[PDB]
Amino acid sequence: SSFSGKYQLQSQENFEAFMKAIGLPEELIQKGKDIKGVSEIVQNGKHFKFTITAGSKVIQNEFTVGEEAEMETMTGEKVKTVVQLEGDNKLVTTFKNIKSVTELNGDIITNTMTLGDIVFKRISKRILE
Amino acid sequence: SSFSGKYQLQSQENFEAFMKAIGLPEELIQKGKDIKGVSEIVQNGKHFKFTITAGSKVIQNEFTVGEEAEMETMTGEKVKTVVQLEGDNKLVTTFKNIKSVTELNGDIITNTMTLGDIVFKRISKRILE
Ligand SMILES: CCCCCCCCCCCCCCCC(=O)O
Ligand SMILES: CCCCCCCCCCCCCCCC(=O)O
Repeated sequence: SSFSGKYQLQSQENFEAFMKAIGLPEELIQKGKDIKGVSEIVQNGKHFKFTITAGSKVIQNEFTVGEEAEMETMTGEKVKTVVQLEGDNKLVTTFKNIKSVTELNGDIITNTMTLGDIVFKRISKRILE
Repeated sequence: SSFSGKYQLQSQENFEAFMKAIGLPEELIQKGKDIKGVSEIVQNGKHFKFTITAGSKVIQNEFTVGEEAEMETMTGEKVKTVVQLEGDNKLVTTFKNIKSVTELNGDIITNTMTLGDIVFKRISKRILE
């Protein structure tokens, strides 16, 4: 129903493989690969504010689903894309050659990003406040 | 007694002036000044693990009070210093020309970093799980 919350990374798969494929330096990959931080989502209807802890970087993006928005990626590149809400619990977008699916089930968010044959998956749990 | 917990930044003073003084790139100052992230402390006796969200960077440091430690600073430089316990609720250290005081008051942490005539203050609040 609502994505709002603070989410603690629990586990992830193919962080190093994904970050290498998009061109992150090995130095940043090694620094960030073991960080299990907290991301925050604030949802207000179709409007979302994301404060994402991804490795050693914090990225803060904002968008209304269905509207074109400029979003900062891991590389620092700002891409223009549209994020759609599928049902009430799935955010889906494409940018460059990446497909991204953010799915909320109960208190668990599963983020799946697909680049070629690499499936980068993050599983995070809502902090119960 | 224990610093352990996750803390969300509530307010801060003189971020830009302090970051300019230590030489952070202007582009990182502008993107980081408005981020209100979550920092995590894990304390085991005199041993501390810090996962700090500062602006758009995540910094992970470990140390034992009273022992010389190698710590990463906001610029990425590693410094060697000793962190002391003042009382039971203050961590105090000096490195280069900076004095840092981390004070725990119930659910509030206040971090004060003095560089010459600039006092960079951060106030954070424990996330109640
Ligand atoms: C699409 C713009 C953001 C690009 C950053 C990609 C790195 C992973 C993003 C996953 C965040 C999705 C929200 C769930 C919480 C989390 O996994 O931190
Ligand atoms: C000693 C240098 C550590 C890294 C420098 C980053 C600058 C901000 C450090 C403040 C962290 C103090 C921990 C309390 C929680 C917080 O304020 O995030």
